[PDB]
Amino acid sequence: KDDDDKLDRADILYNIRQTSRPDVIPTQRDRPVAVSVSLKFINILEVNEITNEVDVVFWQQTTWSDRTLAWNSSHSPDQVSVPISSLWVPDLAAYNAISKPEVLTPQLARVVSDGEVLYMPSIRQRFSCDVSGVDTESGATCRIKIGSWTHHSREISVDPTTENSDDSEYFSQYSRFEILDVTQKKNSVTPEAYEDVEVSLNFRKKG
Amino acid sequence: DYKDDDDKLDRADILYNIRQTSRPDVIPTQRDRPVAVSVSLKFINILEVNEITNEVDVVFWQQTTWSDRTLAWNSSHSPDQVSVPISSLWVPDLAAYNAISKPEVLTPQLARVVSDGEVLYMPSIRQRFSCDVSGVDTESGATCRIKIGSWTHHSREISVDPTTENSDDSEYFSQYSRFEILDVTQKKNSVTPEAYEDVEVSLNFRKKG
Amino acid sequence: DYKDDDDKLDRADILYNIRQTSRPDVIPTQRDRPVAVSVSLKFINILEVNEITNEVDVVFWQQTTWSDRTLAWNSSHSPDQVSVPISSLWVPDLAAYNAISKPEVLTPQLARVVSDGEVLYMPSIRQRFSCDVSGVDTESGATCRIKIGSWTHHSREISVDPTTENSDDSEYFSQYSRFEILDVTQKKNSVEAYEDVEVSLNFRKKG
Amino acid sequence: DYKDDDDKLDRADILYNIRQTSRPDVIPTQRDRPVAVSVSLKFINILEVNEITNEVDVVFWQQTTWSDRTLAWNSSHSPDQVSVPISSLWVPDLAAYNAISKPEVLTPQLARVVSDGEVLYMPSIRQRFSCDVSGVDTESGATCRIKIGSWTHHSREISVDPTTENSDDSEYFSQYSRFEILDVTQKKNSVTYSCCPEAYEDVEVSLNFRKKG
Amino acid sequence: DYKDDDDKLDRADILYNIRQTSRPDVIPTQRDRPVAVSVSLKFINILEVNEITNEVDVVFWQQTTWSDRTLAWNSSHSPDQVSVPISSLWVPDLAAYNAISKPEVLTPQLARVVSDGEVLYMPSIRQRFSCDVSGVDTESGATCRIKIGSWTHHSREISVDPTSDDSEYFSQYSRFEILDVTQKKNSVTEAYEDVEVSLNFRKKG
Ligand SMILES: CCCCCCCCNc1cc(-c2ccc(OC)cc2)nc(N)n1
Ligand SMILES: CCCCCCCCNc1cc(-c2ccc(OC)cc2)nc(N)n1
Ligand SMILES: CCCCCCCCNc1cc(-c2ccc(OC)cc2)nc(N)n1
Ligand SMILES: CCCCCCCCNc1cc(-c2ccc(OC)cc2)nc(N)n1
Ligand SMILES: CCCCCCCCNc1cc(-c2ccc(OC)cc2)nc(N)n1
Ligand SMILES: *[C@@H]1O[C@H](CO)[C@@H](O)[C@H](O)[C@H]1NC(C)=O
Ligand SMILES: *[C@@H]1O[C@H](CO)[C@@H](O)[C@H](O)[C@H]1NC(C)=O
Ligand SMILES: *[C@@H]1O[C@H](CO)[C@@H](O)[C@H](O)[C@H]1NC(C)=O
Ligand SMILES: *[C@@H]1O[C@H](CO)[C@@H](O)[C@H](O)[C@H]1NC(C)=O
Ligand SMILES: *[C@@H]1O[C@H](CO)[C@@H](O)[C@H](O)[C@H]1NC(C)=O
Repeated sequence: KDDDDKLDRADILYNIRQTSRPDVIPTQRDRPVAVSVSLKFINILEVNEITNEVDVVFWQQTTWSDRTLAWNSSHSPDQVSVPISSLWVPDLAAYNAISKPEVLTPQLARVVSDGEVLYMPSIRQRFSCDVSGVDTESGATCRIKIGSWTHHSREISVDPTTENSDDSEYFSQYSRFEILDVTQKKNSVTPEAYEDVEVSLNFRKKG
Repeated sequence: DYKDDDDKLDRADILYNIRQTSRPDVIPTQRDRPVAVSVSLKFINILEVNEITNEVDVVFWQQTTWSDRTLAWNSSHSPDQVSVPISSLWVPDLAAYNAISKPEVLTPQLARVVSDGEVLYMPSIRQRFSCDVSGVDTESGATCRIKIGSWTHHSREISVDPTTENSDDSEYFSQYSRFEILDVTQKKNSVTPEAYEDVEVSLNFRKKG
Repeated sequence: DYKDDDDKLDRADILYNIRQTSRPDVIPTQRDRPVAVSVSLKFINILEVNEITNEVDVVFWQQTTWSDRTLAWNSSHSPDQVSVPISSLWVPDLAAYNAISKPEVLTPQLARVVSDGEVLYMPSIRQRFSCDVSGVDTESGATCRIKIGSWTHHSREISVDPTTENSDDSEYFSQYSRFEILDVTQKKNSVEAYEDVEVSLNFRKKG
Repeated sequence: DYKDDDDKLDRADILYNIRQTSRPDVIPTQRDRPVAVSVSLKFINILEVNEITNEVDVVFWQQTTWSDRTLAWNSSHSPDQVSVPISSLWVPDLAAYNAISKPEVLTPQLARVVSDGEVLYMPSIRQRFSCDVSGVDTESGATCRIKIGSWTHHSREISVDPTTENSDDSEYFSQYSRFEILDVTQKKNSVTYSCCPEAYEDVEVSLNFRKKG
Repeated sequence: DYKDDDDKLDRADILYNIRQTSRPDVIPTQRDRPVAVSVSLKFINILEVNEITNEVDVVFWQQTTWSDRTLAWNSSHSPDQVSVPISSLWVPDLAAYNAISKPEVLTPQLARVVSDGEVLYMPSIRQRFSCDVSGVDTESGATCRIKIGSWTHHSREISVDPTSDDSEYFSQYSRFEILDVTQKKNSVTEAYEDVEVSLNFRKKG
């Protein structure tokens, strides 16, 4: 489009930085922020069948909308890159995580003109999950829950992205492991409930 | 009230109010009474136990609550609670006497402030400890004791009191651990110029068999 | 010119000028053409190679140049170039897709800004990758392919150019490494599109 | 006095006064005398002793006290002392000469300031050292010597001294450690040099320990 | 003069003067001539050595000095030197060409500034290098060569210059012992000045 007008872009960043409240949930019309999450698996590095611990690399594709960040893009760029400190991101956490997320990519989000925000960092992290079955035909099934840490369902709703296929599409052919199946469903932990996305990852050692 | 809880402007004003009254470095001491801090550990995972060196590597949710009345607001027609970055608030300077590594916070550092002045902060922590691991293979199991207390504030300034005194822990403990939990007991204890209050947390566990 | 290179106050003023003009978070897109970024990997060392898990641990110099002509100045009687802290300038958000650890930067985070608007940033980096190491014992060696692109900017926004392939490397590679380089190959490639430079390192053990 | 310790507005106002007087980067030399810094190490654990490479990994409470009287206030009806983030205070630049890892601080970084201008900062620290490890498995035990002094300030500027209570630390150290401690001594020492024409004061700490059996 | 070293207000004011005139991000070239930086490595310990992978883990005090005359003051009745956080000061962007890990700094990061404009910064560093360890178990030992110079400033802008067996500082408890340390100038190619430090050392026993 006009995507390459430096001044247009600098002005958009300015508008965003002035409207954006990095610490307040972008609720609209008094309804929960609808965040969407999807893990896209990239690698499985170490698996310990005795301790039941896995070390994985995945794209943590996250999206939501903040309509106040929107702008007329008839003759201005349709989207820009924004550093995540200038923005609100949802406070996601892996319930069965046993190491800090190690973010391997630049910490930038895209804000689209309609007001949609997308953050997709590439993350390496260790989890605690059922590893039993990893050396058989039918493999192991390790389950990861990603939800809001401090915000309950009425404040934030965490759903899976429309597309869960291609989940294993960018998975490294040089892993000692192979993905048999991935499912990504809604779930709610528990007076207040926290929504999360349960990722079931069915994988096996390459025989 | 629930009706007005997702009003963004209201949420932003509460954040502003709190950042104005909040003294992150001063204890929220009230009426010349010690700040009463409730600490409760909910164990999530036991990862690496060593029977020789007597060390363990645990993961627990540190449920911490206390009250700052001065952060209170009316809450009838605004949401009662909000998330606040903890750098904006006073949090107690708890430490574990027998920790042998830094606590690794695995969750976003956010507290919840309630309209009545109550502050709730519950990080997930992975930390190593020095404690009694002997008898871990045996049916009745090792009993590792963790002592968590205020680090610079003596007992006339901060009091620590544990909210759940006994349980199985069944709710939160990973079913995929090598270990099982028999009992968790938490007692208010004390150690002394002046006095420091703590919570002795006794984790009774054994290797599954 | 070269004779006024060491004039201290002339340097202070260029820095000041740069800091007043530079927009560290906006792509320096000139004349509605995507920022053309030059990348060259110049291998220094291979530290550890794992044939079981197919991970490799490498030390390289990431030679990176691009142009921001709004940063240019008249050097008739002032220095030709200066060093700027990387926080004062915009920097391409490059990422390695098959990276499995955070890029550990071994050098000072200083760039060079040339009086014509050229920015040169070349950090020394250590980083682990997941790549095909089968054959590293073998005389014809293994070939590890590292794919580096801009993480958030598509092709109309940022374009990657790699020079030169395959000419390096024998110049900077450690003679004391257990490994030796047979060849290096740096090629353009793409995937709206994300341009990237695929680097192919042909190496083998010594015997 | 002690009956006003939980006066919040007093504590807050004392913090205000301290942050206004305090020069975090300037040594608190009163009356052209060196700052008298007291250090004492109180050992909590020994975790890894490497017989091959002569390395120890230890956990100790590094007890540090000094005086800065400009920060002093009246104790007449404000709290005797308060806690302060160390970024608000000057802290002496202690280093261990035989440290081979960075100091890993296990505790909150708050110091205590007393109404008479006394400042105490006691972090729990886990750190690796390079010292003689031979004997660890014998009756007599190994003896590792740790020197802690000021890195940049010479003896005219800062004096480093051991503390009046020097039994410590024997009692605290965990009963669960593989090791046990035979003796601890903390003697004042003073290294001079060809590098620099001035003398750096320090405390030499001698830790005598053996494996249990 | 020493007499007034411990005047606190004199100290605070010197530090105020330094921070007011110091330009942390600009080379203190004087009189159209390159900054002359003094570098000397003082070996303290050698921890891990791998003759197979040719890798070495060392601890050394890095002595670094240079001049910025604009920092000079009149010390007639004030302190001769004071300590300054390096974030208030320009420091040379030195890098080890053959290093394979970040320099882990173990000491507090302060410089000393002398009333005549001399700046001394000497941090203790544990770093790992990629160097020839062949022949370490032998009586003549390995010779490991480390190369340090300005990472972004060519010769025209910064010169580095050397200034032993390091018996003074080296650990008696190291598995290893030092035969000889030599420090010589070298250039690499516009060109960069560096100091080659050659460490010659063997196993003990
Ligand atoms: C059956 C699901 C397995 C996962 C175990 C979760 C049990 C407890 N559920 C919670 C509690 C909180 C929580 C965190 C912090 C608070 O205060 C800051 C309050 C609640 N947050 C989430 N996402 N799940
Ligand atoms: C036996 C001799 C060993 C010498 C081998 C090293 C050759 C590499 N040359 C360089 C390049 C740069 C450099 C760094 C950054 C730039 O732009 C940001 C430009 C050049 N800096 C130095 N000190 N040596
Ligand atoms: C034939 C070899 C394929 C290997 C690489 C596969 C390319 C995958 N696609 C993407 C997506 C994004 C992306 C990143 C962040 C976003 O939002 C913040 C959106 C897209 N960025 C890049 N460079 N490639
Ligand atoms: C295994 C360890 C043996 C090492 C022996 C220790 C010798 C003591 N020498 C010094 C020098 C300096 C010093 C530091 C920086 C300077 O300028 C910035 C000058 C001197 N500071 C102290 N505390 N001890
Ligand atoms: C292996 C575990 C050993 C446990 C022994 C318990 C001894 C209690 N000692 C202290 C000292 C301080 C303390 C810390 C810092 C100070 O000044 C900054 C003052 C006192 N605080 C507490 N809660 N207990
Ligand atoms: C935005 O601005 C254009 C240009 O004037 C205008 O025609 C258009 O109606 C606006 N777009 C929307 C969706 O309102
Ligand atoms: C606000 O709070 C007070 C309680 O102090 C209550 O009387 C009042 O009705 C509430 N009304 C509001 C804010 O509408
Ligand atoms: C650059 O500056 C010099 C010296 O003033 C001048 O002679 C020359 O014409 C200038 N060039 C431009 C493009 O301004
Ligand atoms: C402290 O204030 C009291 C009154 O509470 C006064 O009597 C006393 O003289 C004061 N002391 C100092 C140090 O000024
Ligand atoms: C500063 O130093 C010069 C040295 O010649 C001397 O003339 C002058 O009196 C000094 N100033 C002070 C503070 O006395």
